[PDB]
Amino acid sequence: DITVYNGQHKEAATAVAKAFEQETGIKVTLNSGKSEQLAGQLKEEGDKTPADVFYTEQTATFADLSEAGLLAPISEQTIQQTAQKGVPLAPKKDWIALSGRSRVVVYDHTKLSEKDMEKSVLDYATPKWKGKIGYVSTSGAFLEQVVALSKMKGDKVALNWLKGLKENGKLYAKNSVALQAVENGEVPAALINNYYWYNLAKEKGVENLKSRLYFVRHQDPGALVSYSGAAVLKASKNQAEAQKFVDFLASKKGQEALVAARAEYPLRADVVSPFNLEPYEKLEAPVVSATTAQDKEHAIKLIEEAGLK
Repeated sequence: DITVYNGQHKEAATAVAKAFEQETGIKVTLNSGKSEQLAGQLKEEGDKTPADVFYTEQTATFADLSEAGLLAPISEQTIQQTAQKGVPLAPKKDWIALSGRSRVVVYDHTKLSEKDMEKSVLDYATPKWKGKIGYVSTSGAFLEQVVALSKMKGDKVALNWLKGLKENGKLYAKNSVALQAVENGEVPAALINNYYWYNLAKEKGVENLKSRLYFVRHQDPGALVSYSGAAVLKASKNQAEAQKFVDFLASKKGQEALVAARAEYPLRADVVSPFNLEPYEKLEAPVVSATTAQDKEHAIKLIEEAGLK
């Protein structure tokens, strides 16, 4: 039996855990919490941790653990299973990316069409969109978006974009509330993450939604994909089983379990999501370095500068 420090959505974690048991008979115990916290805890615990595996919604959390020397190597064959172009690879082969979540532009198709959409996420923060583009400043993925902007285009640009949002956009407290606002016709477009819409579409059927999604693509900063992944603790005293779970997560069957439970993009290229997501490769996601603590700190400041929050 193994213990998984889980920083991923409970349903996602539950679904893969169950499916693993069903296939192997090995029982999975989940310890759920926030990725950063768990990451902190693993460092503190060190060689004395109870965890065998760390399963997280953000692969960036692994850089630290890797450098601290806390992670075990994983099979190159397994790593290969999800190594599509643009997918981040652990330089030390001690973690693996499994699935992704994407920024998207959701819009009321009864009011806008694809011809009204912009070529870059940058263009939504302009006077053409005054009072017509919803955003969520307190969202974790918004912050990632800001990091990516600075990284890709510079702080000036990043800062200018936030400024444009303050002046022209409509602030919503949550992604779910922004999506509703679009659906209720309060605002015609919103910057959110893919999965909320896919969920709604499942629940209610596309035919009954006013909203549609628009993917910027072209390696635009607004085409940002955030990656989920896993790693085996070098302190694990249950290597074989722990490795087996990681291998399972990258297999067709583990990828199939995950996708049915959460609208994330599978990284294997032979798995089809039931939420009707497009293939990963069609997203044309930019390649951006992992976000660090300092990156986050830096983004918060820009946010602050712009009078946001």
